[PDB]
Amino acid sequence: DEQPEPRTRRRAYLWCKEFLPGAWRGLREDEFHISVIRGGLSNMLFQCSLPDTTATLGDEPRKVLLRLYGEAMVLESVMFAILAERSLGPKLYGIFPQGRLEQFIPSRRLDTEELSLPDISAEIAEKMATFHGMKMPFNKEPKWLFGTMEKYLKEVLRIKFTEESRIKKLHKLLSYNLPLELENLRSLLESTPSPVVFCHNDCQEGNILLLEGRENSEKQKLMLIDFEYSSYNYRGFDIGNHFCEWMYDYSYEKYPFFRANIRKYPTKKQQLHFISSYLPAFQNDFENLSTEEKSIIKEEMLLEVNRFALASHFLWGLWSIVQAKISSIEFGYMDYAQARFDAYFHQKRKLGV
Amino acid sequence: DEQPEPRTRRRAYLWCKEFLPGAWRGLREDEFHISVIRGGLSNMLFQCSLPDTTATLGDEPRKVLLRLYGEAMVLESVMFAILAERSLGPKLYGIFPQGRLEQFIPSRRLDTEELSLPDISAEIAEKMATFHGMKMPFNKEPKWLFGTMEKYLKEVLRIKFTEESRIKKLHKLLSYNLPLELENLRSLLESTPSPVVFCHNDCQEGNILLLEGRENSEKQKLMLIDFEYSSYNYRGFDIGNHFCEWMYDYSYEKYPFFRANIRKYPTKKQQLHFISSYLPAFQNDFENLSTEEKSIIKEEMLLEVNRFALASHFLWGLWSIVQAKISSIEFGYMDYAQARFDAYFHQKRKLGV
Ligand SMILES: CN(C)c1cc[n+](Cc2ccc(OCCOc3ccc(C[n+]4ccc(N(C)C)cc4)cc3)cc2)cc1
Ligand SMILES: CN(C)c1cc[n+](Cc2ccc(OCCOc3ccc(C[n+]4ccc(N(C)C)cc4)cc3)cc2)cc1
Repeated sequence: DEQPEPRTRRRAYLWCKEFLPGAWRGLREDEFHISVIRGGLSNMLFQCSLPDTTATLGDEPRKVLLRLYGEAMVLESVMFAILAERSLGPKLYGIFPQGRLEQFIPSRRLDTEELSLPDISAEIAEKMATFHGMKMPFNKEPKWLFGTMEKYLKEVLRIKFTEESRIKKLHKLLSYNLPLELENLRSLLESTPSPVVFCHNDCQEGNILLLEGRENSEKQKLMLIDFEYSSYNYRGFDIGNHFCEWMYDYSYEKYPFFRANIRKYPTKKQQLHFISSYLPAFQNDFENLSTEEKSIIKEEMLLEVNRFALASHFLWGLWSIVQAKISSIEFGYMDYAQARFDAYFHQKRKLGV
Repeated sequence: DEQPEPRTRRRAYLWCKEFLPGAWRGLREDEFHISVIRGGLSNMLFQCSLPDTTATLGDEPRKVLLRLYGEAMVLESVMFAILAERSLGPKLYGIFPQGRLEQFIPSRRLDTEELSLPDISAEIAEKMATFHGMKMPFNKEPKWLFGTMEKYLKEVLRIKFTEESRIKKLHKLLSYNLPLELENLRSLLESTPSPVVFCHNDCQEGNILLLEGRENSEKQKLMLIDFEYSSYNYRGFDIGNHFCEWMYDYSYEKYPFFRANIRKYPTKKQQLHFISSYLPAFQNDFENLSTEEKSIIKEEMLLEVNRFALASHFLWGLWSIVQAKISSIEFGYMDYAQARFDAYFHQKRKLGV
């Protein structure tokens, strides 16, 4: 168990002692347990717990997660609290300017290869449909997708890299005429109906918990977490983005720190499986429709999500160029951008668009 | 219906159109209805509605309340959202840097004279007991009461007024040796057990809605609102503060814009009525205790709340001196401070403390 810095141990102790009820309120510092889950300069994570020799007095948690950040803060905090109330996220035990105390959920993250297991995929779809029914106190105009793409496009155009390979790679990505391609994509998506729903916007394996002790259970073995990029957006984006994430493995241990495989995109059969779980979770009398009406709804959704998958590639390709300029994480951002653009044109070839 | 300024109408229209679903998303500006509920430079309130000629498409509200403000913002927003989720406050429809959109609750505020009606008092007690059971993600150390009193005491000591009557009045209030009196109060309250609960801290008639159409109902005719000063604090403060508010009427239409009457404090009989509704709402098997045990719990609570009532006087007396220095509202702050201190020493005489 990696121990935090002394300053961090002391602050964590104080936050626990003051924001948690019951035994925590009287806990001795020399009996406080803390270990690092994720280090870094931002969004550091720690597990904090009572000693085994201290009894619970009421319903207080014995262990919590501390997130340190290291207005978007109001929106994210409100969102987190609401999801907690609704039993769709970890409980919220404490909020303070430096961070928050969250329910500790014994789990691991999914690996990329697990996203295609039929029971896993079906549950993700159900979870996403549930998330998409959330009414949330946020702007409902679906400006997020193309607003963010336009923002990132204008930033990318102005980047001045100093390192040769990044200069070269950028020149290649910008050679596609990104302003025109963005508007070609806008025109396509303007003629692709997709309801506006509350989207996660990052439904990748690293944001999906496999709950400890539920690994052999039929259903209800996952939790979708890490909602910080959620917004009202087109349903098609969230689903298409998920499908895209089948192609990328971020656990690759050498440069560029990911692996990409175009052949791992879900087949239409796999997509139909996902869609067939999504739809009755999103409209519960769906099951009562005729076979033919279910069939047209599913076919329309296949086209919808595969078209919107293009926007996942375009948006996250542009994002990754911006990260190559601004990030402080070691990751092959330029190579990832090229993988996304390569997949964008591959999918465009496949769609006939 | 007082109309807002054109800029405000336009912003309100945009906030409604973008944060509310259904018919609002397509509403014409020339059919948007808005009127001012409360003006001012801070915390302005407006009612906003669909025209009667526009149909609801789903479950969207036809009318909302707009609050404009004109980190405490994170905490207050999180608190509001959580209370809304739990059905203890108005629903939260939109949050943005300038304000929020809230559920519109047809109602009026209570008048001071209504606080003593036995059914009203019993319901307030039930509502307060319910609020006091809230688990909330805020600091649980009860530093709020004396921390705030110390802050305000140090500020009051340093005030330099320029206007003669305020100079004179301040000299009189400070002549009591407020540092020593604060510590006398601390010593008394240190020997008065009172559980730490989530307190409203401002349970006055102006924060209690009488729900339209429930005015002749037995129960469930009120809503406690305006939670912005809530904090974990001693239960005794919230109850004692409420009792204090029986003495003050803030609707008096001439200077000093309140009336005070020491004889309107609840009698012990009235207090027992309030307590007898509070306790089974706060500990639901209370009713199953013996008569003698119920009797000792009630007697202990009478002493607890009447002692803590002293802290309502002291704290809000100090607050009102600070407002005489910093406020921009026309209100007889110095006279109100003197009324609170007069009541502090009256209650101390009555208690024998
Ligand atoms: C903003 N948003 C909602 C997005 C943005 C981007 N994407 C696509 C995307 C998703 C995950 C993603 O990276 C996931 C994290 O992967 C990491 C990989 C490596 C590292 C660092 N690293 C370097 C070296 C190393 N070794 C020593 C082996 C281990 C880890 C950190 C994170 C990158 C792009 C989706 C949504
Ligand atoms: C911070 N906190 C939780 C507190 C602070 C103080 N107190 C005690 C207190 C409560 C209410 C209170 O004032 C309530 C509002 O009363 C007003 C009265 C008059 C006005 C302004 N005014 C002036 C002139 C006028 N006429 C033209 C007749 C009408 C209104 C505004 C508000 C003053 C002290 C409790 C809790």
